Amino acid sequence: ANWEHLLSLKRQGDTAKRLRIEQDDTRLGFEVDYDAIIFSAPFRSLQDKTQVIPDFVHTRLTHSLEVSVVGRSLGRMVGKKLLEKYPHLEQVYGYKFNDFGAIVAAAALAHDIGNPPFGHSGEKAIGEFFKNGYGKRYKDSLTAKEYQDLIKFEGNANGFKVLSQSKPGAQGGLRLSYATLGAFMKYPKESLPHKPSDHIADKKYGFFQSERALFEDVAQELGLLKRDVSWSRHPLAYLVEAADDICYTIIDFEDGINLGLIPEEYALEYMVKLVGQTIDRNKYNALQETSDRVSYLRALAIGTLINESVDTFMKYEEEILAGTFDQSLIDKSNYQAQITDIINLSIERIYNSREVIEKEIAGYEILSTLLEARCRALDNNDTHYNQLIQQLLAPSLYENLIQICAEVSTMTDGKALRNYKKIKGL
Amino acid sequence: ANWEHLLSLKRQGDTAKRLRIEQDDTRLGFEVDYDAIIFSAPFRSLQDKTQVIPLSKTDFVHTRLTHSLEVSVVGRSLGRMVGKKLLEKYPHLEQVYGYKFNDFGAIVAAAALAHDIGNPPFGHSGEKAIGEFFKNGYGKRYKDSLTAKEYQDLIKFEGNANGFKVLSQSKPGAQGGLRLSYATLGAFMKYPKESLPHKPSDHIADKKYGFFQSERALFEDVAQELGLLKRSTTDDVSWSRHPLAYLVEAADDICYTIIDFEDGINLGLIPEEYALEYMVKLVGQTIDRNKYNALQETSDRVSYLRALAIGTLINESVDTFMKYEEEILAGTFDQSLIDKSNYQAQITDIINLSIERIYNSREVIEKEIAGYEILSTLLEARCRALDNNDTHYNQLIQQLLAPSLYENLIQICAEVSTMTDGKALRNYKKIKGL
Ligand SMILES: [Mn+2]
Ligand SMILES: [Mn+2]
Repeated sequence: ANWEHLLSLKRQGDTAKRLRIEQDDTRLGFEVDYDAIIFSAPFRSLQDKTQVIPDFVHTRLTHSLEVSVVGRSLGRMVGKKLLEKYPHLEQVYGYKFNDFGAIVAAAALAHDIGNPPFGHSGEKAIGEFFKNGYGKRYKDSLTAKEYQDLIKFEGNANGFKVLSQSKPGAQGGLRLSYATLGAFMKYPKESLPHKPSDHIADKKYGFFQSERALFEDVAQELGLLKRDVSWSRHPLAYLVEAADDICYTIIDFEDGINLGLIPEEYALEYMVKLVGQTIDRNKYNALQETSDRVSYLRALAIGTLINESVDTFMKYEEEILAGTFDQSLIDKSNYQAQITDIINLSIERIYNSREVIEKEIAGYEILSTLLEARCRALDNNDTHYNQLIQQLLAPSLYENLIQICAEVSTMTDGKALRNYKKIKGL
Repeated sequence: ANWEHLLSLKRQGDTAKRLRIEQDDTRLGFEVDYDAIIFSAPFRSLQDKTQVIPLSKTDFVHTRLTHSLEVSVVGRSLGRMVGKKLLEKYPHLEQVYGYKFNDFGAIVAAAALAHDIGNPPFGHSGEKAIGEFFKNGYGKRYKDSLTAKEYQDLIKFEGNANGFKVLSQSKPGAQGGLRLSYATLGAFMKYPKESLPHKPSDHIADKKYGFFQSERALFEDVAQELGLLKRSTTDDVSWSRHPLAYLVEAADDICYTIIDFEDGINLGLIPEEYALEYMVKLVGQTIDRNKYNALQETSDRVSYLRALAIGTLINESVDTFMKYEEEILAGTFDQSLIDKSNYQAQITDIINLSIERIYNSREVIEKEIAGYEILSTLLEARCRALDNNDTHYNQLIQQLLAPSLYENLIQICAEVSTMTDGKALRNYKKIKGL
């Protein structure tokens, strides 16, 4: 793989090559990508979507904003070192270290843009609707991969659809740079085969059958290595994933302490190695509020993990470029012991808290209900009832079903509740 | 002081003495007292009243009823064990007069069952809402038409004193209220004094007062029959506590100390990580740690800890009572039984943890703030209606809430205090349009 091709400024439908040395740096293609996401309706809808808990708790937007800030640091630092490793990238082709930060930042900002309401239970509720719910009727009218798209409905693949979806008057969706689309794709494979290896890149899939032709174009332009289609990941996708990993590990922990779900004493206990070399003890002892102490620990822990993740990337750079790196960056951390205890305590005290369990069980019913109304109106567009269902909710069979799943996933948590209540009369 | 008189079976209005030796043991006056409380409307209303944590439907929280049940079971056990040792010390009590050890358990059980029956809703904010209403609120108006003690009853309104009123209030067709035995009324009365003088000492019996001016004549009859020792020779009357009142108090101390902690752990207000650190001295010699470690639910681990600690404190309290029995009988004991505990420091640590994690939790603070407005509102509407009973709105307030000036104000306070948490909030909500 060549870094010159991985940093493609191509946008969908382009008929001519876009050279980095010819860009107006006030309107750098990569930085425009960030701006286009910020102003888009799917990104705005993350305002009203839940990260884990439904006081102050992170939403998907605040989470995605934090991931994109950590991603920008990761990208800037790795970029600076990539340019010194391969000076021809700057001296011949005109790349600057802020381009790498721009690509990671925009990819990170978009990384959860396709996730449904109710988080990852929402994804499972949609897949369950097709595996065992009303949606099972379509199994024999779908290909294996079309049906696998639905029963393993994947927010990452839905995000790729959201970003690139064509409609009349808007070909190519947000029309992001191919480099940014590359850095977004952390599972560059279709739904089948299911987990062909133990690599994190094979854990899920990254695009629906409906988007396969589009990612084939992205991968061709980027020069991704071929690995049923799948490719070795764009190197920058490891930094997006690292940023995301860092944020939800540390920030969910912080949230759980401030919510009273995790006793505060665990904070220093699990984070002391992560902050020991950089913490100002006099500052820490002077801070009077739990929230101020835990936010200080979090800033230090995140900075420690950013630095290590940059070093892990550079150490394994050629292995990532050859598609032979077998782990995530955070899997290689020296703090893996502490990261594990943090995640396990978060799972115990937050993810399995009664209120989270209750919301996730309720979301199953809410999404199963909205999906069944949509599919029934699709099957019988004739009855009076199904004509009203269409005015209320939606004013090839595979393409109809994948669009039904996509539209349900654009719904905020609140809006999913209201439309569900009306269908049931509440 | 004499135990024969302290164990009086007299009921209010008795024209002839009731000898213990002539009682039917299947209808023992002290055990009839317990049953009369169980079936009384005031005790039933405790079912719908918060003890400390606001009630919910998502979790079990102790109500005033469940708390009072637990205190009477702990008190019955204290009275039984203290009774047997008292009958062994004064065997004339059984061999001549016919007292049995279960008599003492019955007196303490009944007084304990009733000990919180007069408390206003929403906790001690309820009491201070009532007090401040007459100190500086609308109630200030009446100060000059009231004696210093009548007024003190209002500005320092006390649920213990309202409990005594509740238990003995005379109404048409029902003179003497529940008509409990004087022994039970003596065990109930932990502050045997009027509202003034205010805290004349550091003794726990002088921290508050135990009866309103409207009940003074009744408690004078009670203290005379029991032979309680005088603690004042002025026109401000006061008496040494009935010895069994020390056992009611200890049962109460034991239950809210250990059981508030238990509730705080089960509700997640106190981290479970603290359970063994705070209980280890109370349970260390009797706990079966293998059994504790085999229990798989938090609520089971903490109920095991609670039952061990309560057992520990019951035995110790029985021993403390008997070691200080003559001082208590002479009215010279100056503290509570629990104050003398060898676990005093651990009890204090548990109580402070509960204050920090439960009483200062947001929900308990929110409730006390809400209570202050709900009760102040109800008191304002009752008292305005009392002053101008002619207006149409005040006739409605009378129909909604209540279908001598002091006797009216003390009755309004008693009626507001015996409202359940829900009825008070509903009436508040309607007075304010919701
Ligand atoms: Mn994320
Ligand atoms: Mn009590």
